[PDB]
Amino acid sequence: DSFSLLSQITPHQRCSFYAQVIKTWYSDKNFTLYVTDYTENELFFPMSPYTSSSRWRGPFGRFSIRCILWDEHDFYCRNYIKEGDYVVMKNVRTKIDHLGYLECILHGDSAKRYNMSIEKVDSEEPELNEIKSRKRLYVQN
Repeated sequence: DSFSLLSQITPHQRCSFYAQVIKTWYSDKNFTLYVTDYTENELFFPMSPYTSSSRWRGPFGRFSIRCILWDEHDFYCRNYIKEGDYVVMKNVRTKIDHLGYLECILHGDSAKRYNMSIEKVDSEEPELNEIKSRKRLYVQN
């Protein structure tokens, strides 16, 4: 279970990573997360500081990725994972959206074929120090 930085992930692969949750949104169809580890990926959407919701507390530019959670992942996380929380995602599917941008997918896997998972990581865990350090670099710049 090797972890990657979000700058290293590519479409149509499985990957595992740590990240901070910037935005959550649940609907009747799925649960959506937007996460970042404060590393840039050329295939991420460029978040605009001009038209983005004033609510957006994350970085701008190509620094965050949308994660779509379905079925058991949706039911588990939709009233659990909060904005600002840290997460570790394991063996998540990556793909391209209709517009060409990279996204992560946690799809229904009742047979535990792919050992997908997402879990909350306490903010004190040392595994998050690099995220925190890059956020410091980002904010300071």
